[PDB]
Amino acid sequence: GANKTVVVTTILESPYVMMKKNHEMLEGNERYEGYCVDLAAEIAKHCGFKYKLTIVGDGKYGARDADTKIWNGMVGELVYGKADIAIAPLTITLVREEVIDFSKPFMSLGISIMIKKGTPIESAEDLSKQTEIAYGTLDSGSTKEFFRRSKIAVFDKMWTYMRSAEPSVFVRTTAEGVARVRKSKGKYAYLLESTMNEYIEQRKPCDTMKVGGNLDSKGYGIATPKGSSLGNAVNLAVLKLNEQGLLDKLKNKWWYDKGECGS
Amino acid sequence: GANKTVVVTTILESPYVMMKKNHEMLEGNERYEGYCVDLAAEIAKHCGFKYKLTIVGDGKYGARDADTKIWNGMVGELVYGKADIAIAPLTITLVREEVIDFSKPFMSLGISIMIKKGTPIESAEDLSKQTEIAYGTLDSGSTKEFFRRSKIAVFDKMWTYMRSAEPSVFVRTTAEGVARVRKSKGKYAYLLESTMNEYIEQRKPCDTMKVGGNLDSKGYGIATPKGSSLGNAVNLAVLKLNEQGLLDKLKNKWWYDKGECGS
Ligand SMILES: N[C@@H](CCC(=O)O)C(=O)O
Ligand SMILES: N[C@@H](CCC(=O)O)C(=O)O
Repeated sequence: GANKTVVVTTILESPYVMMKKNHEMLEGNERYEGYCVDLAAEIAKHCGFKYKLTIVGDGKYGARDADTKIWNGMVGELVYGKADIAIAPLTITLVREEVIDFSKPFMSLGISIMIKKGTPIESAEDLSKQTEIAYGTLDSGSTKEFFRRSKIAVFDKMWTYMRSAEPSVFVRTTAEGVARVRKSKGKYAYLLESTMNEYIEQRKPCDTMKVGGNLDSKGYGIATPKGSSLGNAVNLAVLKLNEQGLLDKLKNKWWYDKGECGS
Repeated sequence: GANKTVVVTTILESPYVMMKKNHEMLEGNERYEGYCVDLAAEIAKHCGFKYKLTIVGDGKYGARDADTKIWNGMVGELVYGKADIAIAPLTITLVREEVIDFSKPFMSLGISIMIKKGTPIESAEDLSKQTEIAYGTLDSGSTKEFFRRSKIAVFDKMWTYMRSAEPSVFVRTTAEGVARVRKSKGKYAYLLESTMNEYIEQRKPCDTMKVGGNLDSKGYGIATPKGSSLGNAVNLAVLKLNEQGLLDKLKNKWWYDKGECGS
């Protein structure tokens, strides 16, 4: 077939994809900036394709409903043919690998705890052993599924609390979770990936921090629908970019070089 | 085809695969113990195959000669049909992915510096800026190739020194590198993966340590020849084991639970 513009699905999640300050006066890919915007340009160059960035319609990463077996989020967009590739902080997981393909990781990470400074919590075990401080995760993502599935004693205890907590402890976006931490006087802690936690630590008003070790070790990958003609070349491109130090340069650029909480 | 015993290639590298104390009175897979021996048993169970562990004939991880284009080590055993799968601390890299397939990572790691305690070095930049302390890497592995290929200023400077150093700074096995660190009075430092560095820190006589941050971020994967009927199921198995916490349990078991340098 003739070369065709590749539809990239991605998600508005800082600092992966953000609206440029002057985005109103801009069009197409130029509306956006961030780690994954930089990454997409590199991947496309190396794989020889043109592309259009599109923000996922429902603003979700992607989960499958247990009853209907229907997928949402970026995973759904790939599964149902609405996008050709996902270039986003999308976690490589078993249930996703059953339906789509992933490159080798472009970033390594694990689940972690965000607190408002001063909150007397230093571990997941700490959270599990008390009830004064509420805690939750993002909806329709891999962190929620981690807790739902885990048989580890501490993590299952946390799930049991989170699933039946009222008012709901789950949030629709990472930014909503961060806002909740900031305004809840230390009575809400947020479970999120170390990458996002470390970024938010670097942002004003510098009132949050990561505590504890990571709960797991996993990775983000570039995802393609099964049968895509792009998967092999994308995988090799990710590995090249990692080996040439480009991925590390992009992390430093978006996380630390312009961190707002000092040197 | 009828089910057939799967030939697993692996490498004698502590604590991944080690000879059991009483190995002389034992046969087959029972001769060996370690992280990758435990991992192989889990992978085989989940994928429904029987298997034979075999130690790589030439004792190497695997590199390709630039002139002949011939592969050695475990990669060679897969490429030439001498083994069906590699279950070992084998780094996922571009040149390897061009010829064999890898599961998603079962362990995350990066290149790091091992010193004898007291050596006045705290970073790769430190090594690069002096000449009193020699330093090197393992032959025929991914760390050597990292330095050979890197255009990062510090790393290229290190390569330039290492490639022409006399007497040779390269070693045939990790154990040889560790021994060299221990007996060289602080005048040899060793570049090796953080996983192996962290293990050796935990072993008597407790005279080495890791210094500096990791130089990169990468992963070990289970490797299969292209065209193998095992690749998909192995990949899904690795992800399941990671998500169920089994991989982390195995790391703790072999690295820390019986560390010899205290709590
Ligand atoms: N990276 C996650 C979203 C963030 C989270 O779940 O913490 C995913 O791919 O679902
Ligand atoms: N894991 C490496 C061997 C160790 C090293 O090169 O430091 C490889 O797969 O080649």
